[PDB]
Amino acid sequence: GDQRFGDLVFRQLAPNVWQHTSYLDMPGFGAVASNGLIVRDGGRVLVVDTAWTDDQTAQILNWIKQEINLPVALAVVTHAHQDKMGGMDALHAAGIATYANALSNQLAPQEGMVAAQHSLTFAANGWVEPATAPNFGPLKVFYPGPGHTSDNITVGIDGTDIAFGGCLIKDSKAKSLGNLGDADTEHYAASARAFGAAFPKASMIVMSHSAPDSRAAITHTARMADKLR
Ligand SMILES: C[C@H](CSSC[C@@H](C)C(=O)N1CCc2ccccc2[C@@H]1C(=O)O)C(=O)N1CCc2ccccc2[C@H]1C(=O)O
Ligand SMILES: [O-]
Ligand SMILES: [Zn+2]
Ligand SMILES: [Zn+2]
Repeated sequence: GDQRFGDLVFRQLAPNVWQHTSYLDMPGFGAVASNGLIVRDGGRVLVVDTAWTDDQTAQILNWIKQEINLPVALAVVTHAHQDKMGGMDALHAAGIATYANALSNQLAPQEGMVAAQHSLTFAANGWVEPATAPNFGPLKVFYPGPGHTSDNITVGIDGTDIAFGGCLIKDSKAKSLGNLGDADTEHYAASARAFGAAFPKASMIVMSHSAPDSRAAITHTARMADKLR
């Protein structure tokens, strides 16, 4: 089940895959959970998303050292907001190579984030340009179009039934999407559907602010995003 490690929660999702969860008390919004992923690829570990803070992200690295005890070869972060990139400095202090969408790196300063060290770029069809994502192992990175933000990216894990939608995807019982100022209202619905089509066989949809869900999370997020266009 859930594994409490200090103020963080870790949950094994598949043999080589764990979800990390961290919390931030946001005035006016309560204590908000954010989820990312940890993947073991042979003798190395790959991280998807930081925690909200540097201190929490250092604790993720501490958990990895205790439960896996292999080097963290790289981290990929899925857009320039605090839940996904708030802990970049902790990754850099630990010597970990970091990757984000070029657009996330461009937006990072004005969003109050530290940029990743390397920039991913994407083909017109959304798949990462392979030269920009060297040694990514099973991580299959896809840009579905603007939605939750202009720069949001998504990640499939080869050899598993898991795809990670980040903050683009909400769960199948979610009530709304909100009126968030960074969202692309014109394109959000198509981007959600493009994520589902990019990972057509993934049956476990992992996301930033809900527990893992079936593919109904995609249909429901899209079906909900329709009523904004
Ligand atoms: C200063 C703080 C940073 S929070 S990360 C960027 C947010 C704008 C955002 O996109 N959120 C926030 C968290 C969240 C919680 C539940 C559903 C959806 C979200 C969404 C996301 O990551 O998908 C900040 O900007 N805010 C604080 C908290 C918060 C909570 C919920 C909605 C908006 C916000 C945001 C604010 O509008 O002040
Ligand atoms: O976010
Ligand atoms: Zn966001
Ligand atoms: Zn989020």
